[PDB]
Amino acid sequence: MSASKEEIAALIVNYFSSIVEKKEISEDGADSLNVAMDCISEAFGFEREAVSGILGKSEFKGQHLADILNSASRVPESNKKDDAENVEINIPEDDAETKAKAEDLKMQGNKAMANKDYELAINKYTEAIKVLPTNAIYYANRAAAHSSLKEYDQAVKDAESAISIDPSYFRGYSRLGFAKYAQGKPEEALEAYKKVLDIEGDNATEAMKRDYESAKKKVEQSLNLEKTVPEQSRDADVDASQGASAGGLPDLGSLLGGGLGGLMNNPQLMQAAQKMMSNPGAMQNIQKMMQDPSIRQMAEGFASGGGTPNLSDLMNNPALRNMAGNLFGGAGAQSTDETPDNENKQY
Amino acid sequence: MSASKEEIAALIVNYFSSIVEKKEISEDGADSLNVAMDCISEAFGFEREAVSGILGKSEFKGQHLADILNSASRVPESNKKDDAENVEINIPEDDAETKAKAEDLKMQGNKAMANKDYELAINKYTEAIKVLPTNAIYYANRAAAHSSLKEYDQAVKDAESAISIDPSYFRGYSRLGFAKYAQGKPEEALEAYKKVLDIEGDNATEAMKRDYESAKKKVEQSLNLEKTVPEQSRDADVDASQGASAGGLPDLGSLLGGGLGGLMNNPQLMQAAQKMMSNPGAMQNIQKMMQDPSIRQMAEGFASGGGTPNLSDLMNNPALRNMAGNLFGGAGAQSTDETPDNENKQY
Repeated sequence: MSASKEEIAALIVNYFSSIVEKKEISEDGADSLNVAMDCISEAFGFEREAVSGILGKSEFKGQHLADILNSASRVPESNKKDDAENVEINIPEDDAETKAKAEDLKMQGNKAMANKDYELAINKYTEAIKVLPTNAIYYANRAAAHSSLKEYDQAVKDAESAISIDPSYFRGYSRLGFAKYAQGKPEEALEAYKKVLDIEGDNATEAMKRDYESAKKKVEQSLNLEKTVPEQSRDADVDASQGASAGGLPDLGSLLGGGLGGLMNNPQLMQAAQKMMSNPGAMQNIQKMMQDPSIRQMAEGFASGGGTPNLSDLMNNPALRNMAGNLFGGAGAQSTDETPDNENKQY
Repeated sequence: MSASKEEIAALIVNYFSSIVEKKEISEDGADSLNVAMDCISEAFGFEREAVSGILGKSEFKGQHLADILNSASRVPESNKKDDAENVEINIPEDDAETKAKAEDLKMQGNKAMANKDYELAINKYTEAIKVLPTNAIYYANRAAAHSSLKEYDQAVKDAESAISIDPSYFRGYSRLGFAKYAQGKPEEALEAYKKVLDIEGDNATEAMKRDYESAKKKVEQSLNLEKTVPEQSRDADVDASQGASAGGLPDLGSLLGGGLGGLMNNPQLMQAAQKMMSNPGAMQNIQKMMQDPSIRQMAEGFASGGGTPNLSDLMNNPALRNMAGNLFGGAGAQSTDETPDNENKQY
């Protein structure tokens, strides 16, 4: 290659522009280089200043940088405003207070609950749920209030909801088991007062133990209610020993006896890097358009209608010939025809 | 620092010496490359031939070779066997051996045809047509002989090519008529004979009346009951001056020998570069005083923003696919949307 031999002229004139800029050479010598640039400029039809856009055609496939520094101006370019620094303190700081400010709503709801206002408290604890729902204290408080007000359904729907958030909440189990025992529901009441005996243990009072036993009486009733039916699902029930039932289960053989050389019979390291995919292929590429690389090979033709002489036969006949080995050794020096040869006087 | 400016200069002057001799730039602009490279070699103090030695010492840092090869083999092989040898001194190529060939084929082919030896008549005119394809005489006459050998459609092409050179040659239309006549079209033949008498006008002789009467001997009895009366050929409406190029004639003849520089050869160049006239072509379509906003007052080609990438993007080539892709969104045609201005009176 030699590029399009047009942008080369822009590099040439600008190179001499640098020489005459300093004027290192004689003043008259710089005049020669000066009028030279002037002439090359109008020769291709450009101006010896606006050479930058002309160079934008070939990147010099061998030079690029290092050799010639008189091409690519080392400018980082483009800086307006982008720190790309983290906020840290957060933008939604405004509403972020309500995460902990729901405590005020709780304490104001307690200013209802402790002031005999049951219905008003439950309203204000649901109002505190409206901001922060996930807290067993909200539900189990409404559970305590509802079982008192004989809303045993709502007492449950708060009690097991409070357990679902916190299984250490004693009021959760105590109001669930109370409301469910009042309805007669066995499995609920037993396990609610079991977790009294489990968690509290020595804090678990004799009354709590006795009410656990009294709930177990209801469970004894549900022993004949709760029953998973077989549904007549027959498999081993029907003729399983039918045919030749010698054993449908092998010990190892047909099971997974195939262990010709386990661990050993593995790539292990996998080795899929030194195999094909190390770096060749892909090339990134992307789509830069690059004006028109439709075919884009090189300077085809330009061979021109010049009448070449008989210069093609300058090559001549190979004058080497068998000269060094024309008669050397083999072709002349031959007496080894017979080893005795001059064996005169036989026997 | 990009090596010695003298080493660079030695490559530069040789680089121009090759381009200007190859005639890849016109000699007009090559004179300003000549005086330039002379001022360069003058200034640093070397000859344009002395560069051969300097280029052996100048190995550069980046390129070295291949990206520039004027520091190595700047000449080609030109090595086949008996190419052209450039036939100099005899400058008239179009009349060299050519003129002596075509002339003896003219009158003698005419006398072969007058003997009704159309076989030999064609032989003469075929060689002569190959010599000077600019001579309508050999085409039209060969057409008369070609028609007579039952090759009427082929004879239409000869007669057509005679007209395509010289459409004022009435004897081109003569056997064009005879060809279409013997295709079974007497009335569709008469129009070309009528063109023989049209070009000749009121000076139409008995020798031309023969041609007209050939078709007329049928047509005079035809048009009485059978009327269509077509111009058929038409052709004089697309006369002008025969504004047609050659069909192509590419490579010239493929054998160009090898124009490494040559010595006064036919370039056949600059024809494609010659295309420069410029003419009035706007048309005064001024229906009103404000005929189109030619003031261009912020109107069209405004909304762009540039939105350009950098130069550094050149490192990636679009071998992924290569397409438009980045249309930059568009929607810059926002004018005819009617929402700009609109007008609602407002009272």
